[PDB]
Amino acid sequence: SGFRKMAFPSGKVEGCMVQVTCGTTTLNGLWLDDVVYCPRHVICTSEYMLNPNYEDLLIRKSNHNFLVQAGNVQLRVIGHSMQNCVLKLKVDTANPKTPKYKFVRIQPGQTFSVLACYNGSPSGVYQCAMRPNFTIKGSFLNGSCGSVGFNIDYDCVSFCYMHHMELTGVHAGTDLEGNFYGPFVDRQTAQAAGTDTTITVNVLAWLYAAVINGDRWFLNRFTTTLNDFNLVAMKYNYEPLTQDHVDILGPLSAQTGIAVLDMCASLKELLQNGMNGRTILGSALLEDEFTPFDVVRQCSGVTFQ
Amino acid sequence: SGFRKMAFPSGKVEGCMVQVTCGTTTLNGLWLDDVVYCPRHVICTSEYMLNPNYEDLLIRKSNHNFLVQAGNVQLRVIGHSMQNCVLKLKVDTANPKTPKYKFVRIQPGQTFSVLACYNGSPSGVYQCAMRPNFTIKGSFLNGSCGSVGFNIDYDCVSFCYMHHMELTGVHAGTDLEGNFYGPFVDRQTAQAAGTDTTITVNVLAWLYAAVINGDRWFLNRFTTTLNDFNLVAMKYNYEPLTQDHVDILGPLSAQTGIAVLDMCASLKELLQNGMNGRTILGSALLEDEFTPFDVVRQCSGVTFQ
Repeated sequence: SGFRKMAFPSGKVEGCMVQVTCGTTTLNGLWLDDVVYCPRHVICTSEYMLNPNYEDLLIRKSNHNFLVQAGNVQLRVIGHSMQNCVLKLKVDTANPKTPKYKFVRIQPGQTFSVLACYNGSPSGVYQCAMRPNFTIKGSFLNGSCGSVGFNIDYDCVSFCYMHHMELTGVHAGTDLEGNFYGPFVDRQTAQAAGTDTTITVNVLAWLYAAVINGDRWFLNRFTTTLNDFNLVAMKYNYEPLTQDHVDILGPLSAQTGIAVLDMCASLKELLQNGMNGRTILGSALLEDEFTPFDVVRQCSGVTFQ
Repeated sequence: SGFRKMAFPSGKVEGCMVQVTCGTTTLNGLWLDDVVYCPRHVICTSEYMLNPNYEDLLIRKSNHNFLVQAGNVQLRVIGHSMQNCVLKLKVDTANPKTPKYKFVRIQPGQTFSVLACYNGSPSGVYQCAMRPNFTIKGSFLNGSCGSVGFNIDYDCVSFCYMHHMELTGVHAGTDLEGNFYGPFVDRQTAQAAGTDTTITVNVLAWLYAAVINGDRWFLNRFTTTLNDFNLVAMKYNYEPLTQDHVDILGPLSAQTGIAVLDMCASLKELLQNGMNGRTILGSALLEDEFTPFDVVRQCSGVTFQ
């Protein structure tokens, strides 16, 4: 019993973090086999943080301009190239701690773990969601660039995020092929995050977790239709609900015996009348950063190795 | 910028988790050098979950009654003994992944990371606090017994908690010398958790984190004394505040320029008037599971290796 914001165990990723220095800039890189991946803006200098030409900046570098260190060992850079917004540094030694991995691009509403790092050294792990506006509400200080986000699926690490920049309180980055999430660029412009919305299917999954854990006070006997619900949801800046979402919630409906559309009726009331000073799973707000799979994993107990 | 419930990287601990089976009972153990530590109730059977005599149960066992597996490798048990509520299983192979470690007993209000495990396999990591009533509000399903709680101090893992039982929604366990936190026993009796209170010094540390991150709406120009504050705090089930707590908050007072007693005045108002539908660091409740050190670590950026 109980319900926590739970991150994936980070051991497999900790062994891939290295420090990358170019000039006076130091940040983090990801070392898989004989390639180190890091944000390309490690080659930028003040004058260039405004309007950089990365192809120009890269052609003026050579392999020995890149100091890469895995702890105390130094890695020899034997080749470099750029793929979109990441730099791929070829090194002379393959990481012997390379896990089984793949590179995946996630969708808004999906969650992952972030291993926050400074100077190549792991500092903390936490769980977050990709927001509908393609930012994450992370926790990052200067020097955290190159920290990665990941999920663990069986024995396999799915890398889905590399941190690049902070934009007025929230955080933006790329997948591991170097393509940004959202309409952001790795330079100084007037870019801001767009309007965020609440991830409705995640709120419903969390209300199911609450029932599983004994919080039942918000239930009622009413029911509703997808279209009546989506009418009220749009008013409160909630993502609309599809039939696909209903099916995804199937397992949780089965385990609690409460139909999805029954639960939607409870959500509709919570949105119109409020919490009334009561809490749900220790929160006074409706929580939207747990997916249906997160709830199943924590309320049924899947492991990895 | 940003503020998250951040756990320690778990890699160093993942390499010490093993599976321990005795009879039909399987749970988790901690393998450091050539000793496996696990809850002693792994030797109990139904008839004994009520009123067990553990010395009797242990004398009727031999080394080959204990199946210990580190992944796929099996470990040979060459000796066993009991220290308070833990079992120490001597095995024929020293764990080569044994980190630098020590065994510490924590105080209520202190936080640590939990590596939740099933069948010896790590499943998730999360941060929690030891409550003033000596329970933790964890997330554990059947089979999680033997999962450990820890902090990382420099290069050194401080083990502080081993999970033993669930008591009506909350969780109870021992230090690694086998002594329970709180007045609990590892048998079936009528034991319940006592009344919990809110950890005041932690709430103040969190309000400082909020200011550091730009949430200032709750501040005011008033001030107060320790005794006036503690008078109102007792009314709301808050732990009283000592001069020691004030000193601990020193660094955060220095960084924000807001005196502790100034901040206490803001807390006093929040307790008497409420949140008024506004949030602090994304919460509509006063959060008490971040220590002053947690805030410094996240808002200044200490790493480990």
